[PDB]
Amino acid sequence: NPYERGPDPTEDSIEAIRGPFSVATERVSSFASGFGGGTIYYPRETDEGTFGAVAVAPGFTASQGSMSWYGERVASQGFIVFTIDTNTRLDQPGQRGRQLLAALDYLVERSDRKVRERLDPNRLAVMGHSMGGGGSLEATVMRPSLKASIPLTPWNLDKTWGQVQVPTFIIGAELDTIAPVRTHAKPFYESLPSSLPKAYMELDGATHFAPNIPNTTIAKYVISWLKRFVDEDTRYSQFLCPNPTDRAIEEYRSTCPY
Ligand SMILES: [Ca+2]
Ligand SMILES: [Cl-]
Repeated sequence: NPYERGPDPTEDSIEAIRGPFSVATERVSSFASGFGGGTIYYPRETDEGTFGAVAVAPGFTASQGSMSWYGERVASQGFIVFTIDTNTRLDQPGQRGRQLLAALDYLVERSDRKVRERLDPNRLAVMGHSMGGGGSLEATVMRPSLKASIPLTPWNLDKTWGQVQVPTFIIGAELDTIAPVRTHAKPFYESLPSSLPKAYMELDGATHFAPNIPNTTIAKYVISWLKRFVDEDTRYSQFLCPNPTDRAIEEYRSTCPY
């Protein structure tokens, strides 16, 4: 597998705050067409080859600051990470899905050459918090060629996602009162096809804002999910299959094995 990057993982390496790659950033102006700009995090070393990318959307009334900590933590594992702002803070999930796609198109078509020369434009993923998690879902129905989708405590009025054909990893917060897992996260998960590579992880005790705070349980499995499906890196299957059972996890569902 020529998409493999970094040394073989271990239980400890997927929990590391700082991965094997050193990280740099490129700021993207608010004036970009199709989304509210953002920050591109990328691996600095080029000697292992190019990397896939993930665009990351904030939630309703939130800004890219709520999603900042994913930038270095994930990019240092060998990914290009793009934490974006939305056109307005009040944009709905659908718009966020569109804007996630414009952010990835920007990476591919117009980003600085330091980014573009490190990029594999065919290996792309979406991730989002809350309404941005809804956006992550929306994005995959808009662009089925995406490699992965990670909706974080997602929020969406549309509860059926039977048409999704992108490997989807949904993360819920047990006590989430803004996007209750019973009417968002779990209906979304159980609606994805049983034949789709997919997963639900519910964080014990967590509230809606758990994804905005550095969380080793979130990070380790977000990284595994992106490695396994953006890189097709089966070295990371061990952490995804069978169901992880960390003390921090209230519940986990999956269609293992992939
Ligand atoms: Ca704009
Ligand atoms: Cl909450």
